[PDB]
Amino acid sequence: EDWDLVQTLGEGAYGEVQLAVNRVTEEAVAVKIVDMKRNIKKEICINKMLNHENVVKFYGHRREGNIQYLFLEYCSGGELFDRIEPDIGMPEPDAQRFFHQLMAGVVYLHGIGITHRDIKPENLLLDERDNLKISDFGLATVFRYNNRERLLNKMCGTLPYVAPELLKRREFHAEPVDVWSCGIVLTAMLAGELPWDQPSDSCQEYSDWKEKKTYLNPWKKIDSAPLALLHKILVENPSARITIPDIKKDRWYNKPLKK
Ligand SMILES: Nc1ncnc2n[nH]cc12
Repeated sequence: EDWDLVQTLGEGAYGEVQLAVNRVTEEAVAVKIVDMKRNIKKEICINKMLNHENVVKFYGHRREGNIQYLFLEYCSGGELFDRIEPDIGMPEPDAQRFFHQLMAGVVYLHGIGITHRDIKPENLLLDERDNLKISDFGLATVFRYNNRERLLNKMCGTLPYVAPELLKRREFHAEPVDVWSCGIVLTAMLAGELPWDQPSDSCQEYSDWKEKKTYLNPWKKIDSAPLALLHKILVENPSARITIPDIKKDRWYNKPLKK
């Protein structure tokens, strides 16, 4: 019934997220704190559509004044971001497990017609068993409803992760952006650096990639199998881009790596 607020979790633009601990049951939860006067509805009513074990569980919302209280899953292992050591990344079996559950979640969401629009290691939280959870549907929206897709036109996300067509086109399909950002997480995961600042013609590193100069700083660190899969994801024409069911068929993905 009453929730002690133990320590901060992430001081976001919205306000802050805090660890919260139940005085009787000792169960720990996280309370994102939206002071509307210093959008938050859609994020709430999206949260009521969600129920999966690779997505932050949503509990309820105390409506005190304008200080909206978002009662969400505690992820005690924090951010996939803090398990990528710079310029090296992590062990290739650890990458695969995390990319498996990224795919479990994106499939699950895409299944119900919602797109996250901001997949990046900062938005993948890990529980006590390092089990990955997709977090913060603040920029997430409906793109399929009554089994009719709606095209996106609003630009958003985080540049280095964002898909090329979110910058050259006026309308674009929600799922291939999501296919593109998860591959930038694959690449972070395996190299420990991001390939380019933004997927642009004006950007040297993305020009190289499209020219297939794969003897250059992040790709050289990536094994031929996962790099074969990244050549399929980070395709510039989102119509030829590998779709999630094809990702599920790929050689690397189905390779036995971890006990
Ligand atoms: N930043 C955060 N740290 C831990 N658990 C969380 N859940 N939702 C956001 C979180």
